[PDB]
Amino acid sequence: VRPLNCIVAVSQNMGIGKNGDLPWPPLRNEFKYFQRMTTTSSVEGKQNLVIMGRKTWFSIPEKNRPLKDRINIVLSRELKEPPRGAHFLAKSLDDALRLIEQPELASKVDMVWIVGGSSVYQEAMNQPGHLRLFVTRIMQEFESDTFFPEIDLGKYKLLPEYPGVLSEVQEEKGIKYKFEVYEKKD
Ligand SMILES: NC(=O)C1=CN([C@@H]2O[C@H](COP(=O)(O)OP(=O)(O)OC[C@H]3O[C@@H](n4cnc5c(N)ncnc54)[C@@H](OP(=O)(O)O)[C@@H]3O)[C@@H](O)[C@H]2O)C=CC1
Ligand SMILES: COc1ccccc1/C(C)=C/c1coc2nc(N)nc(N)c12
Repeated sequence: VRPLNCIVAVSQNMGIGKNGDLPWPPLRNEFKYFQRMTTTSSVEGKQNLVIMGRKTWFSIPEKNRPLKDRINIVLSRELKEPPRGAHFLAKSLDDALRLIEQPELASKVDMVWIVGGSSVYQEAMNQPGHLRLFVTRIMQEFESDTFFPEIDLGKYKLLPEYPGVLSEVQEEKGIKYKFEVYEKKD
């Protein structure tokens, strides 16, 4: 509800997204990791919350919306009502972050996850205060529309280990990848 966790999978050249779509074919096992981490609350009774840009929301198949057992926030300057299935609409990241700390909510809500789009990652990453970046390194270049903001290594500490995160190289369909956790405190 207070540290901001961003979670992203990123190609070697920093690619995320191609034509409203991922740069790589379905990595189904990497999705498992995304689901367990964003979903796994640390208090029974409380749900984790996800915040995403509007194009990311409509890029999720409708049969998977909202992301289940998580409170779903959509950001949009043009929508007036939440998208069907979304729990909240907010007009800026700041609105979203203020809502989450409200007494009525903060107590239904445990961890806050930024799950994308480029725009939402950039902004989260200009937040002062405690940030974590859960970065899937896809060890391979893929042709991309959009890209992930530079990870300033003076600002972000690579955690050597992190609870429940396995550090060995993984592979699925000939695509190698690994899980990293970065941290910017304060
Ligand atoms: N590799 C990965 O792990 C991930 C990749 N993706 C990919 O990333 C790409 C999507 O990125 P992108 O194009 O940036 O899409 P976004 O999901 O960030 O959507 C951008 C839109 O979200 C709203 N928005 C963004 N920032 C704000 C803000 N600060 N306040 C209010 N509203 C905001 C929009 O609303 P409006 O037009 O309604 O005002 C803006 O047009 C796709 O290719 C997708 O597949 C997505 C998640 C993860
Ligand atoms: C448009 O994509 C999706 C389609 C269906 C369901 C969920 C997602 C999202 C938003 C998938 C992700 C958003 O941030 C992520 N970080 C990592 N490491 N892995 C992921 N799969 C995602």
